[PDB]
Amino acid sequence: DQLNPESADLRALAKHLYDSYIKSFPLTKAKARAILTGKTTDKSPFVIYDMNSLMMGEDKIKFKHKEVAIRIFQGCQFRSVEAVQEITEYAKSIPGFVNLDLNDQVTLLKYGVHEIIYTMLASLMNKDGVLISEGQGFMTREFLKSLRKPFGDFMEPKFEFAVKFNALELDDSDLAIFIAVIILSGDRPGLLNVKPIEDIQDNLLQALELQLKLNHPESSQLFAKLLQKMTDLRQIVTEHVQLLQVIKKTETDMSLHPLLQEIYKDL
Ligand SMILES: CCO[C@@H](Cc1ccc(OCCn2c(C)ccc2-c2ccc(SC)cc2)cc1)C(=O)O
Repeated sequence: DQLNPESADLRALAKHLYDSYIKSFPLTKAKARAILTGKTTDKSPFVIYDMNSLMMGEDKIKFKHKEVAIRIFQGCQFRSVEAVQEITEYAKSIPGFVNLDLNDQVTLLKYGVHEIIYTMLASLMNKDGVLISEGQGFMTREFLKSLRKPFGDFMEPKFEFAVKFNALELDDSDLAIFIAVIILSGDRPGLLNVKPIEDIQDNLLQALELQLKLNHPESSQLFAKLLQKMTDLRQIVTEHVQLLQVIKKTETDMSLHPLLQEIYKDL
């Protein structure tokens, strides 16, 4: 750790990513945690904890998307497609990203967006449930587990991931760099020019390590633990696609949103 022009550049990169992240993502972790504790001055979210409150909340909240379990399943797909858009806008602000070959930009987003979705879902989760509709609702973990087979399973691994990930106590300034690192992964299948991606990622990794050393004086293991989480996330994505296939095997009339079908196609 020294104050030299390289470290000043790395702090400027971290600040740029934070400022962009705040612009691209409506509900930050900082705001989400204030809502979850009730410390916000905003109105409380509507809590969905059973079938009755699900129906009352659908009448209260403007959801942009059958029976209950299918409606929730579809609402998650619609949120996912929205999130793809937000993450794409964020990726355009990562220095160097839009100068990569446009096919590599697309490949990096295809293989990275779900890892980012699950990372940022953790910001909205506690032990009891998840904030939905940019904080207007809160849907409980046990209500999700109560949905009829084969729909009662798919959020559980995401809550399990979140409980452990949230224990690391990252803030938005940390997360903005972490999710840039994930997007700039040079080992995604089918990339045309790996070296320029790795060069960007190495710089982001340096910015992340410096940020974590400055921002978390009471951990020295945090960077290594975050590299571990990046591997965990790929397992969560794969397991989710497998879950979706199982659902399709028995609910053959289910269909994924066409954009998710393309992302999952060669995945
Ligand atoms: C099954 C598809 O899974 C997806 C991956 C996936 C899984 C869960 C998920 O939570 C989203 C929960 N949320 C948020 C954070 C805002 C609005 C909703 C919401 C509001 C209302 C409802 S229904 C009243 C549902 C959701 C987002 C993406 C994929 O494979 O791309």
